[PDB]
Amino acid sequence: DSNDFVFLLSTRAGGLGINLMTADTVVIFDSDWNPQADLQAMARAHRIG
DNA sequence: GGATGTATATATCTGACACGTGCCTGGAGACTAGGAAGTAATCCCCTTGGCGGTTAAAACGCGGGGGACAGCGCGTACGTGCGTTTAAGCGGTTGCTAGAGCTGTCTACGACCAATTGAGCGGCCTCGGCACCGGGATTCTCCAGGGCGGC
Repeated sequence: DSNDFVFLLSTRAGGLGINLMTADTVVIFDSDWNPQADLQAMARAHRIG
């Protein structure tokens, strides 16, 4: 029953344990030097199931 | 009618300008060597913007009492003024010596350059001491047998 539409992150925060199941689109506003940080950022929403 | 106040003219004093001279120090011209600017490479420290977790320091609030400050009294010690003394200030004597300045001579001492080598910096191997692991000696807790009591 969430009225939230957009969820903002700093890219390197939260660790690997953030579940962001309900979201669908990921906007990388600023790219990282390390591509694994952006891969983890995309995998916040691209989880199993 | 006599003497006093005031204006203009002339001689003298004094700071400033220019002339003269020495001399010595700064400027002009030429040559040379090296100090510093520039270049390339390598490596380590600093910058900016973040994240995560610990934790002790910082912040905030509140009660209370110690200390800052104000007021008052008092007595003493310092200011003030005057008369007296005294020593500072100035001018002066009289010689000798210290010291600045200048000139002159010379000699020992320090700059400079080439060759050498031995003391300073870095790494490597070893010892002194501290620590990890295995074995022997000493002391503590426990399980079972013997004897006694009850129905």
